[PDB]
Amino acid sequence: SPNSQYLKTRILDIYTPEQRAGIEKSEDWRQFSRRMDTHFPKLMNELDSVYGNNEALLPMLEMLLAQAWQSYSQRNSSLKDIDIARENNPDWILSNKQVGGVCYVDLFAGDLKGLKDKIPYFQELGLTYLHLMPLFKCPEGKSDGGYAVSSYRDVNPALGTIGDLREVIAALHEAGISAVVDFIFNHTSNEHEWAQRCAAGDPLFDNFYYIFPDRRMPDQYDRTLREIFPDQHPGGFSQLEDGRWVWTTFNSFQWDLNYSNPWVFRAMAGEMLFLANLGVDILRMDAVAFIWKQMGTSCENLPQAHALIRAFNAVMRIAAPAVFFKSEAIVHPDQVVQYIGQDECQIGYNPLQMALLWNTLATREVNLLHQALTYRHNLPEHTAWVNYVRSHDDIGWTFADEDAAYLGISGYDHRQFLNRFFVNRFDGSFARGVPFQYNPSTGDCRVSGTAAALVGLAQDDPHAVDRIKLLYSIALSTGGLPLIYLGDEVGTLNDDDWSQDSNKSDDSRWAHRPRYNEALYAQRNDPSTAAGQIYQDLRHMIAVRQSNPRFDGGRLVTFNTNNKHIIGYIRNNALLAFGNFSEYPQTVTAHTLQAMPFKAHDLIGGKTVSLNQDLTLQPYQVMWLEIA
Ligand SMILES: OC[C@H]1O[C@@](CO)(O[C@H]2O[C@H](CO)[C@@H](O)[C@H](O)[C@H]2O)[C@@H](O)[C@@H]1O
Ligand SMILES: OC[C@H]1O[C@@](CO)(O[C@H]2O[C@H](CO)[C@@H](O)[C@H](O)[C@H]2O)[C@@H](O)[C@@H]1O
Ligand SMILES: OC[C@H]1O[C@@](CO)(O[C@H]2O[C@H](CO)[C@@H](O)[C@H](O)[C@H]2O)[C@@H](O)[C@@H]1O
Repeated sequence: SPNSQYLKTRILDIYTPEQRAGIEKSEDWRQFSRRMDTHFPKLMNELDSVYGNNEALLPMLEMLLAQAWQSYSQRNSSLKDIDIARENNPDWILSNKQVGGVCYVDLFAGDLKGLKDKIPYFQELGLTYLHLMPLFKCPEGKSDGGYAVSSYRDVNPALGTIGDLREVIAALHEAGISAVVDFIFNHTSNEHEWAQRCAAGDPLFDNFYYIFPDRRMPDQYDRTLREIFPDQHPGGFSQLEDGRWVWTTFNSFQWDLNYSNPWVFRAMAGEMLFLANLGVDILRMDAVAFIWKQMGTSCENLPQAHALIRAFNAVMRIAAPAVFFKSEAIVHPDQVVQYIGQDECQIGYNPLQMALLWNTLATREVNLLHQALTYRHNLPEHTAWVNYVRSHDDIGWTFADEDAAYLGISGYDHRQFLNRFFVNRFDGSFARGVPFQYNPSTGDCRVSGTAAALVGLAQDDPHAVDRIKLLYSIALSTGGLPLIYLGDEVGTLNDDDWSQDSNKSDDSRWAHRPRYNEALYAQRNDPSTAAGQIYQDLRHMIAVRQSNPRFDGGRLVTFNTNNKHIIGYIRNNALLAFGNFSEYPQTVTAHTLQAMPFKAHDLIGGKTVSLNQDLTLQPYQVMWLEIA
């Protein structure tokens, strides 16, 4: 494989002698040159591990690096300042100062200009991170909520222009808020130019997707493929009008890009540089698990998939150091954590903690949650979890069957219970969720519904508000960057009428994608309403998290409460958090607390608590005790 020095001399060959001389003395080239030397070896290594002796590898690499230079050269000075800032502070993602939020621009604020006007609200809430859902052009009608991309550069006209987006990103930065957007790199819509030209036989786009002449290959692959949306189609393939079959892991209108073609990597890398120069701070790496296929395997989490992601990482270290990756891997816990690494995805969703929060509310038993917090919470240095309560997607019970078996719990039977409970098919359940993708051949099923609908707020369960506070308290204090599903902070319920829209009727996830509720947000400062109670409670926890150093970092140690209903953990050996998942008063004995100071201040309720005697927590009460 070639080296950094050689490649750089060739990149400069596009200039005349006088220009070349000038470029080599510029600060921009100096920085680019240093980063090339430091990070190129990784880029070469990862790419080689995937493409090997592929003839197109070197040519593709030189083209990409040429684009890399032009991209960095054009990169705005403000962004270049951030590049340096994050190079010197890789742990900014681990600061307790960070609190994120996510919303659809259209549902939450109408359009981009409307969103820009909501920025004062985000500052009021205390956000420092904002993820905006798919913003670019997609098919009219059904596009999997924007996840079927028809253009990575043309903004969805209904939202505004690429110009409004630039202003939004600049405004966010002015307010001290990082811009987070999706990098849907595993597939494009079937209306994307690449897909159209590839299917039409354009040699320029040959091998950009996985297309087969018949069911021979598809049938063989399907033997080991997991179905994501079985409601839509079986296996992972869809048939074209001409009879051929195309790999479609998700919806039939979403075609998986073929990364076994180095030109696909180059193409997507170019798109990443485009987003990078808009000022994006974090790219949500959508469906990272599926970017590599291999007959005989599940085609998920394969070695090449990780290598490719690490190659993309190297590209940013070279041409846009400020850009970090947020891994979206909703799979087995042993697989989830493998995507998280300083040289891969610096942060990633923590589906395990999330799913177990809901699990514990249902069972009133923290065994699984405790297990996860004890054995699967801490991460490598310079990386962090993105802890959440809900997202734009359904809830999947992604806990490990192996872990559950250690506790005498049958994973399969347990999920059957959880699914019945959360769709209100279990005596006494307070949840009002909706089924999503019940798979007759596997028994699997997920849950749709807002946090408020799942805790019983729709029917005004008196514990509803407290349940919400409990869930968010854990995501905000366990260690990592907490992500708030905007709307949850005022108790927004389901979009009861989603099933009336023919474009949404077959996707229950829209039940938990309601628009901005004017009535609820208008009540946020009224302590007599559910909206105000939830809002003030979450705002308080956010304020405490950001101002109290005890929450800094992502490391934690669990504390055995000796009460199956109470979760316990310690942050920085100075903050003892307790969470009662029972609707009844629960006690932590004086005996269990012997090692703690006799008195401790509770950051939640603001009172001094005695720890040299039995400590009784009210239903769903949460305590953040400063023990140091
Ligand atoms: O500058 C190094 C050296 O490269 C040569 C080829 O050996 O020319 C290349 O670089 C020039 C300046 O960037 C380009 O104008 C030229 O087209 C390119 O081939 C030498 O001529 C030059 O001394
Ligand atoms: O067949 C799977 C996978 O292999 C690739 C790798 O380039 O194509 C190879 O196999 C094809 C069918 O046998 C050949 O026509 C092709 O020349 C060969 O490189 C991928 O294109 C394909 O997805
Ligand atoms: O149940 C309401 C509504 O949800 C949809 C769309 O997601 O299907 C879900 O519910 C069905 C019945 O429980 C499941 O069989 C299906 O797998 C699940 O996605 C609509 O089809 C249904 O009308």
